[PDB]
Amino acid sequence: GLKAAQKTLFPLRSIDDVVRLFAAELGREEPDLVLLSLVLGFVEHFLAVNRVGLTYFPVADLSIIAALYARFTAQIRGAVDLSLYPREGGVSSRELVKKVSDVIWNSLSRSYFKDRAHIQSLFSFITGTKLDSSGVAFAVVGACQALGLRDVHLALSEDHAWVVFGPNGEQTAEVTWHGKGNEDRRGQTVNAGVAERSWLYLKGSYMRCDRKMEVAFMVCAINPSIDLHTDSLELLQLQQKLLWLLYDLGHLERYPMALGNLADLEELEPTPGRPDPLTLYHKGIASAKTYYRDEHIYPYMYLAGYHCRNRNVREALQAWADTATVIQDYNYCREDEEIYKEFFEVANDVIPNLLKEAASLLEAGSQGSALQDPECFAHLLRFYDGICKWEEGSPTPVLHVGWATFLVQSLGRFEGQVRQKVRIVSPVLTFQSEKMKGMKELLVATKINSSAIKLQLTAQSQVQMK
Ligand SMILES: N#Cc1cc2cc(CN3CCC(Nc4ncnc5sc(CC(F)(F)F)cc45)CC3)ccc2n1C[C@H](O)CO
Repeated sequence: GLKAAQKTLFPLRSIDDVVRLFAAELGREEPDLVLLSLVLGFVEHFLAVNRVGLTYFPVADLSIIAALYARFTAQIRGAVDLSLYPREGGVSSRELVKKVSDVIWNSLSRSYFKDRAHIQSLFSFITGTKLDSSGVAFAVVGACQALGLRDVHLALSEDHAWVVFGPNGEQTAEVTWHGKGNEDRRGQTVNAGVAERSWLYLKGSYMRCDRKMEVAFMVCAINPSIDLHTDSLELLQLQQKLLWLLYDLGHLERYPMALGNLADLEELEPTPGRPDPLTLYHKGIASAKTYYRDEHIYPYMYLAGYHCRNRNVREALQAWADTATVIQDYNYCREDEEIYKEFFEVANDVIPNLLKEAASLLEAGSQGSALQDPECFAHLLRFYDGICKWEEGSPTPVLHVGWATFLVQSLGRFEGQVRQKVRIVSPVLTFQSEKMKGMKELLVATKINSSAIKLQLTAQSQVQMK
C-alpha cells in the first residue's frame, strides 16, 4: 500500500523489531517484498556501510521507510503502463516482464563495480542506483508484485537468477546479466541452458520461489561484512534470527542453501535449543534430494567446508566425493566457471593443505588418521572420478596438467599399503569415468608413477621428443 496494518510496528528500534516486521509480513496474504528489502537495506547500510554515529541500532522511522517505498513505487508505476499489456488469465505476458526488467536495468548507474558488497537491496537501487546481478532479478520481482502481477516469481540456480511467470507459472524469462563478458539474454527463456545440461540451469531442477522463498532469498542476501576482517555482529544476529523465523514457518523446506547459511551462522554463534550445524547441513542435503533430484552442489560443499574447518578429514573427503557424484551428470558449459572454480580450489588448494597437515600429524603419531584409512583414499578417488565423468561429453574440457601435480601429490599422501586395500570393481569402489578406470593400474604402486598419471589424467598423447 503501504497499508495501515503494515505501518503499526514502526519505528523499528532493534533487531527484534525487524524480526517482528518480518513475522507480521510473513503472516500476511503476501509479504511485501519492497517494504522488506528497503528495511533490510536501510539497516545494513547503517550497520555495515556507514556506522558513524551508531550507538545501538539504526532506528528505522516510518517516515523514512515510507518515503523510500514511495520513490520505488512512483518509479515503477510511472514507467510501466499496465494498460499497454492486458493480462489474460490473471497472468502476465513476456512483454510485460521484459518491460519491467528494462525499467530496472535502465535506472542503473552507467559504470560501477558489479561485484561489490551491499548493492543487493532496493535500498541500494533507490539511494545508489546500483544493483548486483541477482539484485536486478529480485527487484524485477518486487516491482511486479508492486504492480499486482501475482504470477511473477524469482527463479534461482546456484549461480544465477531469473523469473517464472505466465500460465501455470510455466514460462521463464531472463531479466538480468550473468557473469562478466557474457552477452545478455534478457527476455529469452532458459530452455537452451536446461537442454544443454549445464550446471548454471541445474537440468531444470532450479528453485521456483513462492513469495515466502523470495523473503528467504533477501534474508540470505544480507551481507554482514563491514570489511575483509570484520563482520557486523548486529547483522549476523539479524540474519540468523530471520532464518530461524523462516525455518520455523516452513519456508526453508525447499531452500537448501539457506539451510547451509543458517548452519554456518550456528557454527559461528550457536543458538541454545536449536539443531547443531551438522544437522542443518544434512537437512540442506535432504532438501536437495527431496525437491531437486539431488542435482545441487552447494549442499555438499557447505557440509565439506564445515568438516574441513573442524579438521574432520574423513567426512570432508566424503562430502567432496559427494559433490563430484552430483557434478558427474552435468556437461561443463560456458558460463559454468564458478563451479569449475570451486572444484579447482578444492582439488588443488584445500585438499592438499588438509592432507599436508594430516601427514604432519601422522608423523607425530596420530591414530585413526584418514591417511591410514582406505575408505578415505576411496573418497579421494571418487572425487576425481566424478570430475573426470563431468568432463565426458562436455563441450569444453575440465582437466589439464595443472591438476595433475596435485593429484600425484594427494595420492602419495597415502601409503601404498593403505592404497592397496581399496578394491576397484567393474573398501570397494566403482569408477564411472574412463579416465579413472585406466588409472586403476597405477593407484597401488609404492611409488606412484607420476608421468603415467599425468598422461592418463590429461589424456596427453605424447612425451617429450628429446
Ligand atoms: N568445501 C567447501 C566450500 C564451502 C563453500 C561455501 C560457499 C558459500 N556460498 C555458497 C553459495 C551461496 N549462494 C547462494 N546462497 C543462497 N541463495 C542463493 S540464490 C543464488 C543464485 C543467485 F545469486 F541468486 F544468482 C546463490 C545463492 C553463497 C555462499 C562457497 C564455497 C564453498 N566451498 C568451496 C571452497 O570455497 C573452495 O575454496
